[PDB]
Amino acid sequence: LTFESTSRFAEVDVDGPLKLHYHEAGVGNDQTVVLLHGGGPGAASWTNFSRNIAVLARHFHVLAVDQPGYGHSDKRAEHGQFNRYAAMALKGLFDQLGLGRVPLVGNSLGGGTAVRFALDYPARAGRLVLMGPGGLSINLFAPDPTEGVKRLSKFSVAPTRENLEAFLRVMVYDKNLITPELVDQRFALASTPESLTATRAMGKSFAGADFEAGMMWREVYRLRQPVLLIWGREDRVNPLDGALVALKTIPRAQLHVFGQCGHWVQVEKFDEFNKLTIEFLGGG
Amino acid sequence: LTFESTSRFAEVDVDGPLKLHYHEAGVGNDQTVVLLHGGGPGAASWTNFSRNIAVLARHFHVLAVDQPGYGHSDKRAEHGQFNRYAAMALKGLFDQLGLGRVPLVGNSLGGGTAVRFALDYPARAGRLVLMGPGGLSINLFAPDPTEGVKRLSKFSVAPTRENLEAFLRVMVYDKNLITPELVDQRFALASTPESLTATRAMGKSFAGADFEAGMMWREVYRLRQPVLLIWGREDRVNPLDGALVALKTIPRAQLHVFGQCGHWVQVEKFDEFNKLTIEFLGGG
Amino acid sequence: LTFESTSRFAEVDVDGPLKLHYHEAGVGNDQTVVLLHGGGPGAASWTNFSRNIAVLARHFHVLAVDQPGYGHSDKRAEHGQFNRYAAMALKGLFDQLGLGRVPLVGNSLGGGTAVRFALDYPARAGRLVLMGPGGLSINLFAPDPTEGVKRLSKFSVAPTRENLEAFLRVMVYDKNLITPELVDQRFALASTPESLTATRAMGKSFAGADFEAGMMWREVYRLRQPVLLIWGREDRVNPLDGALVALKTIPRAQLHVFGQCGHWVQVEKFDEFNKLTIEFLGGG
Amino acid sequence: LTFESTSRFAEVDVDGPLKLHYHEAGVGNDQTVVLLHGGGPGAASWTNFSRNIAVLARHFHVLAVDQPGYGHSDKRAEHGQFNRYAAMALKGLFDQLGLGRVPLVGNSLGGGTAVRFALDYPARAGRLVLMGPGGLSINLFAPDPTEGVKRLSKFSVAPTRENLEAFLRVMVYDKNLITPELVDQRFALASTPESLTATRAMGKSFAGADFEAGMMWREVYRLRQPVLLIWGREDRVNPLDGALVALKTIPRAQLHVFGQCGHWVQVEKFDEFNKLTIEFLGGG
Ligand SMILES: *P(=O)(O)OCCCCCCCCCCC
Ligand SMILES: *P(=O)(O)OCCCCCCCCCCC
Ligand SMILES: *P(=O)(O)OCCCCCCCCCCC
Ligand SMILES: *P(=O)(O)OCCCCCCCCCCC
Repeated sequence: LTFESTSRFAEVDVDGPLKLHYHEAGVGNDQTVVLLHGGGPGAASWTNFSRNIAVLARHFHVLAVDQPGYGHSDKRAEHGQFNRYAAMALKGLFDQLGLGRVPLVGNSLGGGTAVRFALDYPARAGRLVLMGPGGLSINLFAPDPTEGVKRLSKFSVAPTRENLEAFLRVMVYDKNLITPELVDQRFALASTPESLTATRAMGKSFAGADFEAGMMWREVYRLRQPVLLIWGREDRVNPLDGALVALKTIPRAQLHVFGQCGHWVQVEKFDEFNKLTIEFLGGG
Repeated sequence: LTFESTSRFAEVDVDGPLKLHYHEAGVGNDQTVVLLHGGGPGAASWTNFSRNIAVLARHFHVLAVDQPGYGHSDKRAEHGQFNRYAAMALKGLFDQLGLGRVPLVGNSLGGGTAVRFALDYPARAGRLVLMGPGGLSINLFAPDPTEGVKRLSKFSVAPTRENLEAFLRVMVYDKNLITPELVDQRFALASTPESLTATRAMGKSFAGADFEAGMMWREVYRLRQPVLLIWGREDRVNPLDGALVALKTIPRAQLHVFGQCGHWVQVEKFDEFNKLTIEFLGGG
Repeated sequence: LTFESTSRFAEVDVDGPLKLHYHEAGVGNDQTVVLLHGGGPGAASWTNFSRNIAVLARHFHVLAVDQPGYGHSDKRAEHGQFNRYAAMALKGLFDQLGLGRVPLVGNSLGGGTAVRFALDYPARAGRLVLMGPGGLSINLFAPDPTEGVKRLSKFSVAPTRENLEAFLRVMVYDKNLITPELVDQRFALASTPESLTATRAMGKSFAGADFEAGMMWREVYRLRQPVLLIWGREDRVNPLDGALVALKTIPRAQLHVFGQCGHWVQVEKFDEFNKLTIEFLGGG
Repeated sequence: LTFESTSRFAEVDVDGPLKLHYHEAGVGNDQTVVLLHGGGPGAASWTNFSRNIAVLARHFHVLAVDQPGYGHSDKRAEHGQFNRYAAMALKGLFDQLGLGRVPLVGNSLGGGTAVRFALDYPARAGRLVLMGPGGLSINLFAPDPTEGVKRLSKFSVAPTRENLEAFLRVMVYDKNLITPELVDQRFALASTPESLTATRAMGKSFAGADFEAGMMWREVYRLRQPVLLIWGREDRVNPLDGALVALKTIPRAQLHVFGQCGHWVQVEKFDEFNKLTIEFLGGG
């Protein structure tokens, strides 16, 4: 499996044409699963889920979707609340591809999008696996913005290699995962005019008047499916105290916390994450 | 596998002769694992771990040990802090059977004993799996004693079938697991003079001057092994807020919480519990 | 100041004529404050606030309102979601008395009423003082229903003096406050057909299509006033973990917790409560 | 009251002669209270408590002590665990001044010193008021080191005005409190060779064989006096989740949390802090 071999495009309608890029693997496996990546600058499906797609594609039909504003998906200069925007894009893709009810796997911003989709289109979402998720997290103890969010904002204002490296170092427990090569690759993607347009567009929308759609901790008592919350104990972006309202209020919730793990569970605990996900989604 | 086929006795020395009863299965599997049951009146290894021993014995050499005061182990009228007493008994058994470093699985009181053993004899304890554990739990929000502990104390003072049924109903999320047959079986065992002697002996020791040995939330930062904390979200004996100091301070901690699950994780989520335990202890 | 000297009646329109009983004191004082009592069987304004009304009336114009279903207020057999019902009645009284913007003090169910009032009629509510409040509390760790709520439910089904004393004992840290005289007085009021009809109607009103109106932890991020949350560390009805969403999300929140204090802060810590309330509402 | 009019020196024996600087006020008043300042670079008694000493001196005989390594107290290059070192110095002063049992007020590192003093010399410590305290805090959710501690460590390695201003900005909610004048004054004191030597020595003293002396959350269950914990909801050095073990385990604990308040409660909420402290210590 390569970036190129798995690369697919679809055109959907969200207030006009929207090109989505995604990766497909494990075609012919009985169970489809959709993967939604995190929202750090330069993030995309293939790099976010590199330690996971090959393994999950042994069990499932994997669709790893670049969210709008990321990777090779369209990078519009303006949009509404990001998770509802991305959920509308995903609904478009579900309809185009003829998907019925599909489990979703989402880290951080992608977890927010998975939840918004599961709330707005409840018949179309199956089991959820949510890693350090945004949206349904509310940091009952951590002052907002967190150290992690502050470093993301600093990059947005001053998009330098130094500021991107700083934000990446608070994503992980083992800072040796942040190699000069990773920093170089992410900075090249994050600093394009189009990517900076998408990060400028993103800025407005979470602070805009559409904000209530983002406060999904208010809504997840409505989720009827099993939901597996996965957290790194050392997550400095969406810290562990953000799990508590979702764990309490989602009837069929589970939580798994990994010690010695930051915000990139799917990378830092890739084997344990892969095994939890395979078992939770039914072994495929 | 039956109670009778797996039944074993050993005599160890803890301030004199002490007969321990245990169950053995999976002899010849490379990895030995020790199971330590919860401390509810009438509790013992076989009934506590009935949905687990057969499954774990496919992968591991299982030793399910009746703690002192329970099942067919000696029921002395007096002892020190219960977890250190039970840990000294287990050290005696480890030495008699020639065990080296062995993983421990413990629910509630048995989790306390596993931790006390791992702290006092660190070279002899491997990975720990601790379900709604006592000792290393400290209920940061729940007023003590909890609803669960109060019902246990009420039974001790007034050892009636009605008071035992009341305590068993706050052990589980699905109160239909508390059948008239379970109540009858547990009451027959719990109400013997010898069992009431052991429950009278137990009363003193947690309230005695030896109490600090029980406050294992103060000590678990010393544990060097991986530790899997497992909780029922609806545990009314040792509630979920009791997990937080251990999760923070044990370097290689993990936590798994099951929604729609009380204090008997190994019964109410037996399949998920079995799978977590098998994977965590290395697949055997 | 006596029950009789302070006693007042109003008739307001709440889906038809509704008689409200209240106590008025400190008529000389410029700053009006409304007091809303707890919802335990046989509760009313004068008894709930017996250690507070005289002290507060030195500083403030006190209006202590018997909520619908309690004391000498109307006890309808049918009504909607209780806190919205009680808030509508209070709104009717505000309009009749020509009140503008007024601070509210409420314990438990009265705290829920104060919050519902402050959300539904935001310009009419000033500073809030809320003691072990319902509605904006969500018990992130404690399994629901709590020991306290279960004992209230048991009394509703089996309204005996024994079941009332059992509920009253889990409302305080110092059980000696639950005198035979207090139990006899509360039970004589609680056991009337009119009072029991109200108690059951209040219970049923929390479950139905509009249960969202009770989930005020979703809404209090919108409160613009200073809010003083006051909790007893040992509250077994609305435990301390219920404070966290409100403390995090109300911009001008404060929290005071008293150790060695249960669910009746205004009784158990009356002097500390009186001083906190006088200072917080501006000394009068 | 001026810095100069209140200024006092003592020489105590702490593994050799130790000069202590302190401020004395309210010499007429019967109730003595000791104030212990925070440990940020360039901190001292008079500046830490500039909004408190005059108000408290109306009620109490105030002793505001420059802790070793700060202000005009000796700045040794070598010492043991800092809070035990500072507590031993305070004990020396207690004995010299003929003090019996005296209440202590301490923020952050000073709070840690107050607790270590109250544990090591239990008969000498009265009521405690502890604001965002170190030592008895354990951050159950926040990854350590916190944003605040990391900025202090960065200043220690690179003692620039820019790194001091960055640390000071995460100590308050209202960043306008960090005036150019305050930064210039704190940096001129912090940057001296004597002060930097002390700052580094204090940092190193928390890591070594006796690190247990810093883990005071293990020990405060033994405190018999009333303890008022005071926190800013937005404390980014010692965050609010650090309050929970102390609140649970100190029998006569109270907690006050201020919304829209960081790590300098005594400055940011000076009037509310002064009133809480005067009432809690018995009005004087
Ligand atoms: P995950 O890592 O996707 O979540 C990171 C935080 C997402 C929310 C960001 C809010 C501030 C955005 C600033 C835009 C430059
Ligand atoms: P697990 O279910 O084993 O833990 C139950 C509580 C254990 C501690 C009991 C303390 C009170 C004992 C009363 C003796 C009658
Ligand atoms: P405060 O002590 O007023 O709050 C107690 C709980 C009030 C709501 C109870 C609803 C469920 C139980 C009702 C039984 C009729
Ligand atoms: P308060 O603001 O006094 O507490 C701040 C932290 C004090 C302890 C810091 C230890 C680690 C960093 C030291 C750097 C030299």
